[PDB]
Amino acid sequence: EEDLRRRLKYFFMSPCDKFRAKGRKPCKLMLQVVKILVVTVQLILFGLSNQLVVTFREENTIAFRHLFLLGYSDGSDDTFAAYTQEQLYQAIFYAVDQYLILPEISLGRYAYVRALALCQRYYHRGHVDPANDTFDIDPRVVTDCIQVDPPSASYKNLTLKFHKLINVTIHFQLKTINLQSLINNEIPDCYTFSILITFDNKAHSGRIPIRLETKTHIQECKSFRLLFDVVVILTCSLSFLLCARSLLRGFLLQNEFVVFMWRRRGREISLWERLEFVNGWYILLVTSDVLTISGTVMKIGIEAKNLASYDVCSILLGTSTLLVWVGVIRYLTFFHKYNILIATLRVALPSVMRFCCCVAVIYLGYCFCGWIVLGPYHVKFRSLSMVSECLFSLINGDDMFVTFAAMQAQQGHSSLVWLFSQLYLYSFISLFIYMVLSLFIALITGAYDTIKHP
Amino acid sequence: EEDLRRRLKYFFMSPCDKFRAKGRKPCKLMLQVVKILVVTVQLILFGLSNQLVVTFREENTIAFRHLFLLGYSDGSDDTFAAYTQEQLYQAIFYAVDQYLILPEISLGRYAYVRALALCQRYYHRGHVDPANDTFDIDPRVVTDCIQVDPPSASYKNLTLKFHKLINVTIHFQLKTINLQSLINNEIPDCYTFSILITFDNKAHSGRIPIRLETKTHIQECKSFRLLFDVVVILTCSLSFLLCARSLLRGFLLQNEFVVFMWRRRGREISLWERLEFVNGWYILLVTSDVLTISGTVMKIGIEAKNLASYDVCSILLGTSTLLVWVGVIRYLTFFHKYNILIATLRVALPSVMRFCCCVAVIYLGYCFCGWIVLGPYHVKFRSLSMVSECLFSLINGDDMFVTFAAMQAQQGHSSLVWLFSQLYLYSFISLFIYMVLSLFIALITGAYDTIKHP
Amino acid sequence: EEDLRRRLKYFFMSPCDKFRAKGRKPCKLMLQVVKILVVTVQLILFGLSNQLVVTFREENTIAFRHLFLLGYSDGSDDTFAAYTQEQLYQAIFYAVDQYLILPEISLGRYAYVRALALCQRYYHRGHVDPANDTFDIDPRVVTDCIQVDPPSASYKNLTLKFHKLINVTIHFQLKTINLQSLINNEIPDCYTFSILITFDNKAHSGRIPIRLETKTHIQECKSFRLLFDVVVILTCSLSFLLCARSLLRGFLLQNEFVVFMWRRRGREISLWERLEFVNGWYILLVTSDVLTISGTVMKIGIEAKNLASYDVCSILLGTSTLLVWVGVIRYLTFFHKYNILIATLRVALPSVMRFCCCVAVIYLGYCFCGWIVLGPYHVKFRSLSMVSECLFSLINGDDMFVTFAAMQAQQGHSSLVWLFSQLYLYSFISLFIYMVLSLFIALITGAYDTIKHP
Amino acid sequence: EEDLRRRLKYFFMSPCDKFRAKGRKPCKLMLQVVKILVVTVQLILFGLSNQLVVTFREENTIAFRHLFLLGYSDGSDDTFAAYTQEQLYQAIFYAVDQYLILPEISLGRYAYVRALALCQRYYHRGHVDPANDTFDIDPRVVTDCIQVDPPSASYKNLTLKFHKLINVTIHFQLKTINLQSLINNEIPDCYTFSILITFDNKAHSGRIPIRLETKTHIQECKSFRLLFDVVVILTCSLSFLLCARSLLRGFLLQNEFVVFMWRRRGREISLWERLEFVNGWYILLVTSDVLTISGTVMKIGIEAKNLASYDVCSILLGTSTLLVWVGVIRYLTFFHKYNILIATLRVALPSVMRFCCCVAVIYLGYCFCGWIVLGPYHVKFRSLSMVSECLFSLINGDDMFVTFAAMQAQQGHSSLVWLFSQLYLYSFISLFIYMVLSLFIALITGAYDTIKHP
Ligand SMILES: *[C@@H]1O[C@H](CO)[C@@H](O[C@@H]2O[C@H](CO)[C@@H](O)[C@H](O)[C@H]2NC(C)=O)[C@H](O)[C@H]1NC(C)=O
Ligand SMILES: *[C@@H]1O[C@H](CO)[C@@H](O[C@@H]2O[C@H](CO)[C@@H](O)[C@H](O)[C@H]2NC(C)=O)[C@H](O)[C@H]1NC(C)=O
Ligand SMILES: *[C@@H]1O[C@H](CO)[C@@H](O[C@@H]2O[C@H](CO)[C@@H](O)[C@H](O)[C@H]2NC(C)=O)[C@H](O)[C@H]1NC(C)=O
Ligand SMILES: *[C@@H]1O[C@H](CO)[C@@H](O[C@@H]2O[C@H](CO)[C@@H](O)[C@H](O)[C@H]2NC(C)=O)[C@H](O)[C@H]1NC(C)=O
Ligand code: NA
Repeated sequence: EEDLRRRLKYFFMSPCDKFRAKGRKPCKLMLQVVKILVVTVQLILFGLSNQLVVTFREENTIAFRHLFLLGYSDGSDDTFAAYTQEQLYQAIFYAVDQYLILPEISLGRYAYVRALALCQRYYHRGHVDPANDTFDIDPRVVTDCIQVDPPSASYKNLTLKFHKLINVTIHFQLKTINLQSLINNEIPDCYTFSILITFDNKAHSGRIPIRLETKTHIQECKSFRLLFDVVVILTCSLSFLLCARSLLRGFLLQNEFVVFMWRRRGREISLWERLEFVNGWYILLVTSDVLTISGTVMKIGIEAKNLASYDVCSILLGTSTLLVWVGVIRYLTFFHKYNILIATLRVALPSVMRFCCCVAVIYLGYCFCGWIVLGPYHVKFRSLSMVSECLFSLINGDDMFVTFAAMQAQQGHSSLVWLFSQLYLYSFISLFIYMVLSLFIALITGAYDTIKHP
Repeated sequence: EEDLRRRLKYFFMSPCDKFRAKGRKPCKLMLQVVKILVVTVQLILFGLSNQLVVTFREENTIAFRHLFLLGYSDGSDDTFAAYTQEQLYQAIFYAVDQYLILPEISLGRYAYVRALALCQRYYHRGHVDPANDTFDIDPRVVTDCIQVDPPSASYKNLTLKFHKLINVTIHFQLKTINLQSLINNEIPDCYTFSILITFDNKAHSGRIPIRLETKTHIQECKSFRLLFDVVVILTCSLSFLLCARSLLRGFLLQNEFVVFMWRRRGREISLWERLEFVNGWYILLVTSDVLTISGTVMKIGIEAKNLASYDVCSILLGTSTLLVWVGVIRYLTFFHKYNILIATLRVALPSVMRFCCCVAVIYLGYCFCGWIVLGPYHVKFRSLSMVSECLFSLINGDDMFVTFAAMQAQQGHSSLVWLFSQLYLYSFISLFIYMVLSLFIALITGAYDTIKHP
Repeated sequence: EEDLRRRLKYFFMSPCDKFRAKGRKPCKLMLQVVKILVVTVQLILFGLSNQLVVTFREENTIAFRHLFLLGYSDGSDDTFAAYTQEQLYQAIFYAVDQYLILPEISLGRYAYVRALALCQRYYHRGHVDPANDTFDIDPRVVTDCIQVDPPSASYKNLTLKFHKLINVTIHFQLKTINLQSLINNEIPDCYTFSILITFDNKAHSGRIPIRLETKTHIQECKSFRLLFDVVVILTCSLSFLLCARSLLRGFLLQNEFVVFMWRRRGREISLWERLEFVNGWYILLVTSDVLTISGTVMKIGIEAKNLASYDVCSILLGTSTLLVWVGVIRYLTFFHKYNILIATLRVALPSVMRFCCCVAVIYLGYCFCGWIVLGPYHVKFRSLSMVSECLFSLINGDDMFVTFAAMQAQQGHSSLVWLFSQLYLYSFISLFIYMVLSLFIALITGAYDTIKHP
Repeated sequence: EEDLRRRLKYFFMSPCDKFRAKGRKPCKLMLQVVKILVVTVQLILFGLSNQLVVTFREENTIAFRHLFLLGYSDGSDDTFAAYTQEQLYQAIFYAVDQYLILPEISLGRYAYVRALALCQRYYHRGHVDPANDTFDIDPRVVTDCIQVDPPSASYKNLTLKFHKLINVTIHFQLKTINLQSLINNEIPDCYTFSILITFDNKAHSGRIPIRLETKTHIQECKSFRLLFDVVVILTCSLSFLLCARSLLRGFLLQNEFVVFMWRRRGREISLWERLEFVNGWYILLVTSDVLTISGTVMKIGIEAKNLASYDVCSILLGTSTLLVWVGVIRYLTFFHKYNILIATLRVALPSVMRFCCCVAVIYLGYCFCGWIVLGPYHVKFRSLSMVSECLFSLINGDDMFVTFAAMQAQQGHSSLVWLFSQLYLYSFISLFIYMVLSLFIALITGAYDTIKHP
């Protein structure tokens, strides 16, 4: 078949060779430049909206913490607590008293929403007695709510139950108007902050942490976006059909190649020669194509009705734009100078992934060994996730002297954990910097030397 | 002997070759997968207990420091001291006054244990007189204890002896009940905190540091563990007998090989050919086997009676689990692609250990040179351990600009230590990053090239 | 042409060969040593002036912040704000009251300049009402200035408009005399500080930041420089004519080489053989020559009349001195041992720049992916510039554990961004340290091996 | 000459070959093991004395800062200053009032030494007038001392001259007794602290920094060392004569080799063959030998009379011990496996030192370019030393994100320095990590490959 050879001349032909031979063929290549530009501009333009929204969220939450938390200096979100009995009464009474006089205090136009509800939660049959070691506990949790309305004995005389206490929560809402939007020449977005001050007594340890949490329900008051957002799906869908048409030809031209080796007696050639016939780049491009058109329909559903679930939308558009940019490495491999550079990973990957298991095992071994031993006597090694972040930080070198000095300052309780800590940390750091990183260098150099000489 | 050749065909045979030839042989290999799973699950399940115990320890100790230490802001454990005469009286009197009214203050159910005992320790014949330089010192240390019982002149009128003073210690106990255990659906663990507030006057320098230390005596109040903890020793002992049986065959089949070369006149072959006959992996597996069965019997002795010595138990189980995971590199070397990767250290180790001595000497030389010279004029170089941690941190690069700026900010006392500090630090950092790390890279690359071509 | 061959013997001849053959030829080489010394001494002598000027600027600005800002502890320039209504009145009234009694307070000789003007700016028709969601806004900004003269009702009774407020600015000037100049034995420089205290209400979020800014107008009161500053331009201009004369010979001797290959039928030789004939070092030297003579005329215009625009002057002299020092690598390549070392980049540059695009794309991909996703739930990833600085810091390893712990401490809002953060950060750090840095090492080693064997 | 060949057989013979041939020759080698042990034990034993001395110095200096400085919280040595007029009067009056009542306040036995002298220094003819710009200055500095004797108008009514003020210094002495020495079972060391509180008004900027400095005059009150300190000089002198005897033989056996090539007509062989005949290790050993015997005589002169100049003594003993440890690399090169490892630097050094100049030039170029440009607008780049420490810290990677964020937070004054800062820092970091470190790796690998194959 002299035509099918001429097809395979044209199937493996680069478009540069095809342009200098045929001409008038940008029909595939113009899309994959437009699609890069259209997706990334859509990403940046959407990414500048969340700067204004999140900074107007964060500044209002800080301005709530100075108004409703007693004695709050900044940079102390974690080590802020109430320890005696009177500090908890003062922290509650200050919050409600700073709520009731809010227009004569604050600096924004914080209106009210019809309001405040105080509630404590205590065990039903609580009986704790360390002198006699007697317990008789019903674990049913009963609440005791107090209603407070804004414009003392309706609110005061609130006696807590410190011998059985779980949470004391304060819940109220505030409504305000973004005034920056008129400077940005648009229709405003009236927000609704939902504040939940939490006094936690979960561990029953006499250390009650205090924290404040907000939540916004964005809504309009009493088109460069939507025209562009149908362009980003029209381009991407047109590429989704045009690329799938090419893989459809790839499967069918593969299929009449499998036909010949039953007539030429090619002994039913296995997975190797048929992997050298289907492009792999269109796989990455089509799995970019699904994610962009999913995320933009999601974004239409965001701005229309539900201004909350930015999570799935952002995690799809960012991963789509990540996969589209790597699809420009497609263009570079048509040159005979880049073609050495891109072919350095196709031979190393079935060896460097073989070595990555041998590193991941030993790394996981030092994770389990370090976490149980240096769990109690150290602060960087509490949970297994935090051990994994600490040991992976120490490899490139982030925080060595802090991990050493935190061990030396207390020396554990006895000298056996300190003498173990010296051998543990020195052997682990000396292993992965010298003998393991070096092995990785040797593998990539040998894989490059395999590509260079032929 | 045609049978002994057929034994050596079967002795060096991989189990993959043995399964594809014989079949029905998982009898060795099923243990070393079960033993990985059983040990590590036992480790994680024991490792989650100490999270609840240690966090209930640490939160109660912080809640003691806010209640009994005068003017304690957090993050100031080391630079907390008493300097004048009245600050020490106020720091003692505040601690006892905050002890006597403890139920009307604290937030836990801290009961008392029959109580408080104040005691100061002073030299018998103390005579310090810098005007006349006269000393007449009996170094016998006499205590002066005060008994305080909880429900002023029994406690007040406590005049210290500031011209001869060693320690002022306050000792008392508190008993409480963990209430988190009922949420975790079990029998509680009544703790007993033992508090020792220490006012140290050891160096006699007018800087008395203040610190608080606790100690717990865990005891029950007035079975997924123990069934699993006999599985972890039954599996490991069965592997301890089954592996030792294999090394017993290895020594005996070695022994009748030594017999032949006295009849074949093999001239009493030395240590090389007989090292190529005994496996080394069973050595690591059997020294895992001793440590697991020692640590779990230790853990039974922990939870039954003595809830204190977690040190030896944790340092054995963690090291055992460390050696079991590295024993999965055993499995990878049966493939002819991993067999290049694992053979990169067998030839480098009698050369990279030859180079590790040449690095450890020069490193130790900069330790002794830096510690005496930059001892006084610098804060990172106090003890020799702290010099070793600082110089080893600077190699990968942790804290360079802090070590430079601490030198520049004072410039020592004169410019000779600063001009020495610049030459010391620049020559040391430039030595081990460029010329020494590079040598390590060259050694591993040459060792890989020795394995690759044959 | 036997003479033109003898010219090309002399044109490519090194001056070391030319000195050992001819002698009495330093006429080119003495300039390029003098020009290094003259430029760098001019740089250091100018660079020591700005130490005295800027430290006398910074110390006076700190001394203004302690005098005019209410409750200012150092290291808190960013988290200094006013949150309630009364804190803003106290922060304004404290600043003007500390202005009027300034000679009986301060420690310098701060005189007055005829003075203080307070001004607030508010919207004309401001109507914000979150209860009814009604707005009727004229965005014209009207000021309301108050005049205050130094030696209460002229200044007091200043009622702000908190429901429509943009800026409250305080502007005044202070004149002082540098007394360090008499110790430095010269004519003094009377400064004029121009202070602008700013109360910003741009975002309308109830968080008003406070900051103080100064500006100096240096002027003399009521010659080693200028003699040296004409030497630095006389030397550099003489090199500017002497080097351009050599490139003029280079173009003309190239031109009569292009003539021959039309008579010898050399087929109009392209860009390669004619690039091996023009020196590239004189290009760097002449673009040093333009920048030095531009910056020093600029510096004359600075010290004569306009003591403000140090920006263009410094950015030209520093870049000129940067290009002059690299012009000493010119001297080293005449030796046959350095000639291997300098020839390691001429062959790698059309391959390592080919690889730098393949790294810059993937790096830019992780920038766009990380910024939108971890924008809201993280503080290091606010703007795209700050993402680029954070991801480039993590490659060599700067701040890994802070970026991990800031993610773990809040876990976002839900676990999907945390589970995305672990995969994002681990894949990105493992990519550029192991597989990409290693590729760079392999390229430079192969480029050196290309130069070494021939 | 068959004997001189037999000498050269014995001259280049290793002692291992000489022991297995001759025997009873430890006469050279026993010294160089004893000398390592004797010097380092002398170093450690002297190095443990300065821990007790310097910590008794530092704790007393901190205890002075809490007693004599008004409002001193720790960690604030640099940002502690007095800004108004009344803060300087209160800082002086608090220091003298806390001096006069010192036994009823402090916790040590601080006696007095006959005492306190207050003194201020002001210009004689001071005339500063920014309204009229008139100056008439006599730079002669006149002091005004006040005498204060310990057991108000003798001390009060101290009117400063704020319009001409240089320093206000307070000087007094305190004597105490180290009581730790009786616990260490010895004769005590009565110290004499010399305190100099300094109020600096050098820059005349209205920011007066405050700092306290002490100085000790150690003296005894009203032998494992000295026996060992003559051993360390007896051993080292005996090696100083025994090694110089060997180099004396080396010069003389070289001399009768130069004789032969005038009779054999060897054409007066140059520096190469005569460098392959003199050992280089005895040069390092003899320059260790001078420094040890100098430093220990210095140490005798320290402990006898002058307990001050620890500078020259420590900087000689530390450098001597540095050179003695590297002299154990001498021993390793006798083995034919280490002999490849030690020979990796003899061929690289006349090439890696050729490359170190090409790096030091470009590094110095970025130092001069960065210091003038980013001098004013940045805090890490003030002096040229601090630029060199900052740029050298950024290469291995220490403090990248702090240097980037300090630039971004202010953006200079205008955007031109910020746009210059991005290009400066990115080009410099990308240059030395990728292209320059990689070049270093290639040089050491090629130098190892030159040694490996022959
Ligand atoms: C305070 O404690 C109560 C429990 O006593 C919490 O109520 C639980 O809330 C979670 C939702 O996060 C539910 O799944 C549980 O079923 C609730 N338990 C009960 C008994 O209601 C309450 O959420 C806590 N407060 C805060 C702010 O977390
Ligand atoms: C306070 O100082 C006394 C000594 O004056 C300490 O008592 C010593 O304690 C250790 C145990 O750690 C014993 O080995 C010594 O023999 C004890 N000496 C005497 C004289 O009793 C006491 O422990 C110190 N206080 C604290 C809390 O450490
Ligand atoms: C306070 O806000 C006003 C605007 O209400 C600022 O005035 C603007 O200043 C910039 C110059 O930086 C001009 O380009 C604008 O046209 C000005 N707008 C108006 C309405 O005048 C003022 O600069 C702000 N104060 C400070 C200190 O920045
Ligand atoms: C306070 O300032 C005076 C100068 O007014 C300093 O006196 C100088 O001290 C140095 C020694 O360090 C001498 O070289 C100078 O000659 C002295 N000058 C005069 C005029 O006496 C004094 O040292 C400063 N105080 C401190 C603590 O440094
Ligand atoms: Na750091």
